[PDB]
Amino acid sequence: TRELQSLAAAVVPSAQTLKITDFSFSDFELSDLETALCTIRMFTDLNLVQNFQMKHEVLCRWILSVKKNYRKNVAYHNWRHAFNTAQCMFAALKAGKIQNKLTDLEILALLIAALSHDLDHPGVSNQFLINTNSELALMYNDESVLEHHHFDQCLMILNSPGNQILSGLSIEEYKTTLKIIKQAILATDLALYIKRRGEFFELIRKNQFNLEDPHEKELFLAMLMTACDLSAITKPWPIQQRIAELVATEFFDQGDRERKELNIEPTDLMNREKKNKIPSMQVGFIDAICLQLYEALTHVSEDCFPLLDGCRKNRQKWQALAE
Ligand SMILES: COc1ncc(-n2nc(C)c3cc(C(=O)NS(C)(=O)=O)ccc32)cc1Cl
Ligand SMILES: [Zn+2]
Ligand SMILES: [Zn+2]
Repeated sequence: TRELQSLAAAVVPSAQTLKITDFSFSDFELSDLETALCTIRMFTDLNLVQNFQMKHEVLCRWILSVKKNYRKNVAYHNWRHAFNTAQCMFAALKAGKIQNKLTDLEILALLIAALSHDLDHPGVSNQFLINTNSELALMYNDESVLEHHHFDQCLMILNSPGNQILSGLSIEEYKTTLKIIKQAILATDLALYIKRRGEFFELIRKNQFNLEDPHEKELFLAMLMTACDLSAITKPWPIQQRIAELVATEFFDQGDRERKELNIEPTDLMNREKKNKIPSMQVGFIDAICLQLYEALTHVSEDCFPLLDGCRKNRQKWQALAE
């Protein structure tokens, strides 16, 4: 309470005013309340609120519950990263012109998934959970451990009294939507991105890519989730640099845990003593993970180009530091 009364009583500013259609968006200057207002605006301007009969108070409560169930002191995987992922999703749908390629249920599921995809993230990786004998890893057979947990949390909030933003869906629409949400959240496991992207890139290369094919549509949604999840890498340099510091802080904190709990020397990525490797690793990551993805997305919709453009600009800046 208190936070809900403040949020529910507010007039929600326009998308124009909130700057949320911009791929270059920064959350840094916004209060928590302002991010929640932006989130309501995203639901509203994607025609989800009236379409699916969402009650204002219920949507507000759900947003606040999602926000609360991030761990505030985890450096990167906290509410601001989920919010930014959702904002990139909104921008890709609007400015990037992806909206008209998708169904209403797909849009509904994508926005929910974007906001929910790292719920209760502990600030350590899947491999760390496996290595420290996490019950979650045992439960989920070492496969996309965190992402199954994020999905479980997503479900828990969606079912929580007063938070049921999907309660207005018909039985069939609800079934369809939950399935898309599950696949969307699981897709944010970078291991699954690496596993499946080859198929996506090949379909595009061979002029075989067809969004009307249900399997290819699912594949595309998975790739779009990754593109949004990684979108800090596309931001104007000062924004990207600030977020890269958070990513490093989280990784180095894991490395500290690995030294203590596993008695191992962390890999460079997670080793604060070797923070000098950051620029070269950023370049390597952009090349190995990011560029092909943003290239593929731009092929699907040319209006997604600014994501690719921003990624290329950051590559240049990191490479200048590395060399
Ligand atoms: C500023 O935005 C970002 N900055 C860094 C990452 N990020 N995420 C992961 C996982 C990751 C792994 C590497 C790496 O080098 N991995 S490696 C070859 O195994 O050493 C490097 C950067 C990474 C993601 C974003 Cl969105
Ligand atoms: Zn994740
Ligand atoms: Zn994420």
